[PDB]
Amino acid sequence: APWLVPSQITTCCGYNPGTMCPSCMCTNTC
Ligand SMILES: *[C@H]1O[C@H](CO[C@H]2O[C@H](CO)[C@@H](O[C@@H]3O[C@@H](CO)[C@@H](O)[C@@H](O)[C@@H]3O)[C@H](O)[C@H]2NC(C)=O)[C@H](O)[C@H](O[C@@H]2O[C@H](CO)[C@H](O)[C@H](O)[C@H]2O[C@@H]2O[C@@H](CO)[C@@H](O)[C@@H](O)[C@@H]2O)[C@H]1NC(C)=O
Repeated sequence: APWLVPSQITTCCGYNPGTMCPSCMCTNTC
């Protein structure tokens, strides 16, 4: 089943593609 993946968008730390999060909130690296 073909999934429509997002574009060059970031996920919120690996969550849904509609949610975005910076690295500082994901791996605390900032
Ligand atoms: C963005 O791209 C998503 C899939 O992208 C992958 O493939 C493309 C090209 O094959 C890669 O590069 C993308 O395209 C190039 C040139 O066209 C550049 O613009 C890059 O910046 C761009 O990222 C891309 O990197 C690949 N991704 C990965 C992870 O490898 C989708 O096609 C996305 O489309 C949206 O998807 C969501 C759910 O995933 C919904 O289905 C949206 O409805 C859908 O787009 C909607 O329609 C669009 C055109 O009709 C547009 O109006 C959009 O705003 C709507 O939300 C796609 N999104 C956009 C904005 O292009």
